[PDB]
Amino acid sequence: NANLAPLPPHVPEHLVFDFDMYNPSNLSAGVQEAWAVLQESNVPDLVWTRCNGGHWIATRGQLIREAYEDYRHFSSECPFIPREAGEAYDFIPTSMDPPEQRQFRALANQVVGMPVVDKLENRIQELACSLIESLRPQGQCNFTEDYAEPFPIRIFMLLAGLPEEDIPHLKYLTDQMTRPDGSMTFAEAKEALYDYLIPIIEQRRQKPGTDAISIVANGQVNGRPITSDEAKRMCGLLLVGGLDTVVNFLSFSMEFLAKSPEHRQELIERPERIPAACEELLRRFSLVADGRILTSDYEFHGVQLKKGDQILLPQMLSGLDERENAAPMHVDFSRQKVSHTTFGHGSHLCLGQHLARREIIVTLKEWLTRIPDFSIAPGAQIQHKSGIVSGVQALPLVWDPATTKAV
Ligand code: HEM
Ligand SMILES: O=C(CCCC[C@@H]1SC[C@@H]2NC(=O)N[C@@H]21)NCCCCCCNC(=O)[C@]12C[C@H]3C[C@H](C[C@H](C3)C1)C2
Ligand SMILES: [K+]
Repeated sequence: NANLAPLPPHVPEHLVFDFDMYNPSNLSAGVQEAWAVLQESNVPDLVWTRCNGGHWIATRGQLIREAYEDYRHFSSECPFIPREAGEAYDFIPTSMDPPEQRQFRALANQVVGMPVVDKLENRIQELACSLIESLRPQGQCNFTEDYAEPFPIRIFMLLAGLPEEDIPHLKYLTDQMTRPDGSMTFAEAKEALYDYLIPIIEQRRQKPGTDAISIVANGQVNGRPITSDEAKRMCGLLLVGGLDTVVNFLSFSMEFLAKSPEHRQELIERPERIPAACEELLRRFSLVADGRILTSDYEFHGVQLKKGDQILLPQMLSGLDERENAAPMHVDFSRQKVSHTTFGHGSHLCLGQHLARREIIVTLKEWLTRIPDFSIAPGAQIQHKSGIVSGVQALPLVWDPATTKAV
């Protein structure tokens, strides 16, 4: 038993492609590369894999977008593979469908959407600068550990009005959930995280301030007050949603720049291209793959899907699709129409996308200004990991500090 689930009778054999989203066979060549094997010409647009309990995978942008739009057939009630993890998952609004999702989404948007971002730009700037300056004269760092991890969690603490001293504890709680070693069930990891949040929400419903947790926990949904349980489930997501996505995305980006002096030089000589370069990086190193559960039997693009079937709808694949972007594996900061679904698509389109772009942009601007020349540490083989949010296990970087400048 290679732990492949028995093929359900409604699934025709010609659609079977046993891709393992947690351990894809081509991983050492890069995680995007490993997933992009689903886009080779003999692979159908929609396939069934017997790995991880058995589930569909939409392999092309067209189908990915369509399924993300159609929440009536493709429900977020069970958004993760394997089924047991999807079933346990209760974060808001990511575990809900419209119409109920819409009210909770509007509340979340108050704490992370556009006007909040335009406002936070300078605390973001300060944080990046102080982290980079602490590393600069060392001539080395573990980028994932020393910059990518501390950065988003500190921004979240700021949004949420949580004290600095809580960072290590909260880092520990979130790592438990998002990088499981198998010592804990997903529901157990969630519970530990909730145990931290339960008291703070209680406190802030009694005595609200103007932080994100206070806005959320005292908000109105469908014309009534939000429950303490709902507030907890939203805060959980606002905490985690901006963590591993940003940590891992920044690591993919920095790994690419470390290996590409010419792309570094382009952005050094033309810093105005940094916003467009962020978008082209978001496409090439897209990293999320969640999904949906069928609400009923449904024929979708010629394939019979059954009520209860899970479907993986990898956000990462759309922008890598040759049918969406010519020469997809190639990074071109002057690509003219960069299409991707890196932030998702449809009713759940990332609410933190504006904050995420500021984090990436500030990072690239501030890093390249201080440390224009860096490389992968000699002889290091960069290891990737695949999953719901794919990523980089560690990123040792080296530079000559004489080539750097303190601003
Ligand atoms: C590179 C960074 C990021 C990526 C790639 C990303 C990706 C995504 C994706 C793909 C979804 C949709 C999931 C689905 O349809 O099931 C999503 C939703 C969400 N994201 Fe992000 N995200 C990022 C950063 C952030 C940040 C910094 C925050 C701030 C807390 C955040 C907050 C949220 C929230 C609240 C939702 C749920 C929206 C809803 O369900 O209506 N994200 N994100
Ligand atoms: O629950 C999981 C998956 C289980 C991984 C273990 C598998 S099972 C068999 C196999 N063998 C092994 O040794 N291991 C594997 N952890 C993954 C992390 C769960 C993260 C939950 C929190 N994140 C979120 O809610 C999200 C929601 C949404 C927006 C953001 C990006 C993405 C979409 C995830 C944040
Ligand atoms: K669920």
